Amino acid sequence: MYALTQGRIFTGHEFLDDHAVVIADGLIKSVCPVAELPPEIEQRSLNGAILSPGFIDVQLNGCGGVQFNDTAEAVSVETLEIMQKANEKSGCTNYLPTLITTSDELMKQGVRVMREYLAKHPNQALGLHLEGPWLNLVKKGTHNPNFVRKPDAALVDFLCENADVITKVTLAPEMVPAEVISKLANAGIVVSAGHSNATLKEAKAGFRAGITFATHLYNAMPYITGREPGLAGAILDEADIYCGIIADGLHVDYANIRNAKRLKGDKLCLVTDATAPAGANIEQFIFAGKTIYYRNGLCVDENGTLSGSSLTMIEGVRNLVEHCGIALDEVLRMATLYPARAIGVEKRLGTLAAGKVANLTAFTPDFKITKTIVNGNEVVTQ
Amino acid sequence: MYALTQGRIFTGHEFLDDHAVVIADGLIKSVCPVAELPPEIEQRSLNGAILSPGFIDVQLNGCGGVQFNDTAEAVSVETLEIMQKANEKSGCTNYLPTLITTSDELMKQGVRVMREYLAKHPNQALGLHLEGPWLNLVKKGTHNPNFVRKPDAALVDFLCENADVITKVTLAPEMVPAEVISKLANAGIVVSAGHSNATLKEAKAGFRAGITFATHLYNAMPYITGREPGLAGAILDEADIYCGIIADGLHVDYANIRNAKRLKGDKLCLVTDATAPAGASGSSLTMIEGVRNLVEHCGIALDEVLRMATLYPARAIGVEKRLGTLAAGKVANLTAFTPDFKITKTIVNGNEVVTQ
Ligand SMILES: [Zn+2]
Ligand SMILES: [Zn+2]
Repeated sequence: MYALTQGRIFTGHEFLDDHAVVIADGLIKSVCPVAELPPEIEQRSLNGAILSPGFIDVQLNGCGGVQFNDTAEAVSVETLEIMQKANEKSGCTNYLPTLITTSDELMKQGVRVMREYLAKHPNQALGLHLEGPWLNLVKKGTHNPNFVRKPDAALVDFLCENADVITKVTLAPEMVPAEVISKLANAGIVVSAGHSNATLKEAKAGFRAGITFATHLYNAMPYITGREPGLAGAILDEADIYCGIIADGLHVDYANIRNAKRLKGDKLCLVTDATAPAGANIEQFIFAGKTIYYRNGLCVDENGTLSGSSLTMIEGVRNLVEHCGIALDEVLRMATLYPARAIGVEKRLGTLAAGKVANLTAFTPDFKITKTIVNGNEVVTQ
Repeated sequence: MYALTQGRIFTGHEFLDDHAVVIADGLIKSVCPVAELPPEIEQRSLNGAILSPGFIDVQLNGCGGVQFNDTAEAVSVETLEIMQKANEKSGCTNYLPTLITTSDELMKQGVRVMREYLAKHPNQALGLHLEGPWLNLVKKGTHNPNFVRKPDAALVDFLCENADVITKVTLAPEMVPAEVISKLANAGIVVSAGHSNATLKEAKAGFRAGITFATHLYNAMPYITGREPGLAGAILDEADIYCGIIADGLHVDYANIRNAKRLKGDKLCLVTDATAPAGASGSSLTMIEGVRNLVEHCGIALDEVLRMATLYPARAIGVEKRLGTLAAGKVANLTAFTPDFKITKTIVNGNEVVTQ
């Protein structure tokens, strides 16, 4: 047992000064004023850094130089181990390894690997985020067009049967029967609308069937016209729909993010949707059979096509703060509480409270990580 | 003088249930509890209708079978008079006749005609709304590409010289020098961005040069995309920018209007952008219809909807000192309607011109 002290603490609901967070047995024992601590308890100074719950990234394809995609060799427990350690250096203690449209074979392999990972590393990579393959070719992005396909009943049932390791599935509502959505949803899986060219009507039909989330707002969605709001327009006007947004300033112009935050309120979650180069130092990487060069801090292919993100959660936090006029506290919620409630793990992860898992991170005013704690153990010290 | 009583009174800032409005000498003399009314003044019952400042439509090309466009015969004081009477029936007491991109000659005639109308009719058609010709062909909509053109010193100066009868000018910011925008604005003209394919950056440059309004949001503008906000995204993100929106459920999906109202706050104005058919594609919206649509389909409170049709447009074009609210000294232009949005009474300069 020990307690973090001497620094601003963000519980997820407010900032506390002259307070302490007592951690013991991998959980947060309590939050109290530094005054109510028995002098003999081990005290670890924050050195004036802001303490926050660990960041939760609900959409991440890869980082730390690797990717949980494409090959059978990549889709492995070690990739998840490498990805986890990379995120931690960025204050991200939890994430959803995201596997994009590929073969049923690789999909089934992902499930086994995730399950294998869960049996070794607790409260870290929470579960699978299957992005695809039931998408719309027109908004396929970088996905392999050969794997974009209609949903097979058997594959659908397979997913429901394995909902215990599948946190979320992104599909194009106008490309799937309502039943599939309702099926996956009733199985306990978060169904999100994305890589879709759905009209407003199709989007709303997608929500009524059970979709409760939207993947990277504005990206791989119809443009917004006066007469046809499209899926993005629809997500904006639907109060209860949660949605992620990539805040690197490249995928979404900051004005669009500010507009989205005003309309989404407490339903907008920060995501990185990052790839291999994030939290690493590589020149390029392969994906969907294409070479994505990491040229000038940008992931672009030979055509000049922006083909990926290298954002990290602290960076996203920093950008939302200084470029989008969102106060730090609300931004912190966008990286913890909100995504936690969006995937249903707020019972134990989105905030700093008694009984919650001891996953935290600390950073200085200039947004530099100084600490990352996982299951009570300090894994990052800078 | 007379007093309007027995009905809900919306001043522009609040509803009053047991009050009255006294009209005299074409002005609103006072708003007071019915029990404070001078016993001598004639009392006229609203019969339970809702009384409100007269609607102000800042973008109208035609109505009542006529149009203030195209021909030298149409751009006339008579057309303006016909449009006014037709507007009065749908609760609209003020409007900006809108002349779309055409020749310099027709523009000059429009200006002359507006001045002659003004010397004869006060507090009615307020001033000219010149939509074009400095537009972007990509977003010319129904505008004649042959007349869409760049601004030349001569035209610019003529408009500035006639700022007093020209209320607004719609232009594509990315198609004109910043100096042209500032020239118009400094002359007192409301410069509005419209029929533009402007990027967010070009839109912002326009605002800094003096643009303070945007014509029919979402229409004849770049479609919004994550990486390309365009003029529309910029307007939504710019708090000080006023803008009109067509609420017929056809030009703009109601969902976009809701997203728009939430981001624009008190800067969103209801407009019809109506044409000939309105009175008796294109728009045939009337202001009272737009009010009904906004309330029943956009989840906006009636009082806020009523402001979108009076106070806001009034402030957008700088006539709030005499119009837009039911308060002492303001011009007596009002309209009354039943809860189901049927006009029962319209008053202009204190005179009841509509009785139903
Ligand atoms: Zn995607
Ligand atoms: Zn127009």
